[PDB]
Amino acid sequence: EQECTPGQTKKQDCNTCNCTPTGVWACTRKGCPPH
Repeated sequence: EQECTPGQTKKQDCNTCNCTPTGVWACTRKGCPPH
């Protein structure tokens, strides 16, 4: 119970942290898609 576990999606514009079986997410940083 750190903050997450399943796989919720983190809206951060241009990228996404995504959730994992351990809270800690993965945020990528490259560019933003067309709105």
